[PDB]
Amino acid sequence: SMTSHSWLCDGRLLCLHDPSNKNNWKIFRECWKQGQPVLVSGVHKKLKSELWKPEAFSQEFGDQDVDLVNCRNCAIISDVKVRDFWDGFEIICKRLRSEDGQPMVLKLKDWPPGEDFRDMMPTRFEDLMENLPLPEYTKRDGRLNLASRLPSYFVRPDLGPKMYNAYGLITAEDRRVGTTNLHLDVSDAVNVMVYVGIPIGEGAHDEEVLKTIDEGDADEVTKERIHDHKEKPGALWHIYAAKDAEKIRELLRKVGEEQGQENPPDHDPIHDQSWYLDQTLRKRLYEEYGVQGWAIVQFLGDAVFIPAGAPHQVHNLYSCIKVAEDFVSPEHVKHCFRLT
Ligand SMILES: CCOC(=O)Cc1ccncc1
Ligand SMILES: [Cl-]
Ligand SMILES: [Cl-]
Ligand SMILES: [Cl-]
Ligand SMILES: [Cl-]
Ligand SMILES: [Mn+2]
Repeated sequence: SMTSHSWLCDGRLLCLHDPSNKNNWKIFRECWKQGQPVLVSGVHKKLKSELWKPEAFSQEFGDQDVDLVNCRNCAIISDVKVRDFWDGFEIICKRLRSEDGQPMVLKLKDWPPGEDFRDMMPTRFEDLMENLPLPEYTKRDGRLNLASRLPSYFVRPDLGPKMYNAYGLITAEDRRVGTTNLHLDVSDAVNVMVYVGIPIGEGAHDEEVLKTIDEGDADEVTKERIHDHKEKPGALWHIYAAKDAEKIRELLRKVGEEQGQENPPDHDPIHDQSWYLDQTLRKRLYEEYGVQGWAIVQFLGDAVFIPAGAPHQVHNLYSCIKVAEDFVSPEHVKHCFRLT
């Protein structure tokens, strides 16, 4: 039977089932006020699927100059063509190779650049903005989005949306690496999975994906979406409540010291965006500091709602195209205020 919602993370995470249900706000706002993330499934079924394919981006934009990042060592690949990224997205035999002769796991940096998404891609902009869930919160002019309404005493988000394009991590060693390291954002955001690319040539990398989800602390109900419904898993997230950010900084200062980093006692390891919490670090955070997070697997068409101030990290399981919009809900406006 169709139902309005269900729960993940053993009851701790709301999952809304119909992205365009006009009554979603009634269920959403109780969980959101408590500082929880929220998942909304099914957004892919609302979009024009031909606008969100890797081959389209390569054909239309391939001659643009860009920088890439090597996810394994954070090295910058400077001034290459955007087609050099897109043509290796799924076909492993086309990827740029490291000195060791292995295909690299790459992230496309700052593309489209700054605020240029709407000017560069007007049809994609319209397709995304008209199908975002919780539109009173997420649309630029929604009634519960304060972004356009606040004075300079508040940090205002840039005009969006922003795209996050990166290959999947592959090996046992890659399990300890981020696509994106732990950080936080002073505005709320909604992040939509618009495409998942499951590669070929090295096609059988499915068993290491199960061990990553299992060791990532994914709940038993999340594991059923793979084995029973055959949905495409894109990325593993860890999100932490905004109230736990300082305890996380204390853990990362202690580990920085143990590893022989030489850091002033007040430096900010979350703002530095230099850490990925692997299985060892997530267990130490729980045991030593009493902090529990949310382990979320984002499938094709899932929208992840990230509360302002909440630390989060992302580990792509397969190649992903994600598009995110920032907003300022009244529930979390304190996080962007510039005083006390
Ligand atoms: C969108 C998921 O893909 C990422 O790169 C992670 C990302 C998500 C949230 N904040 C920054 C980056
Ligand atoms: Cl809060
Ligand atoms: Cl477009
Ligand atoms: Cl709404
Ligand atoms: Cl990062
Ligand atoms: Mn973020």
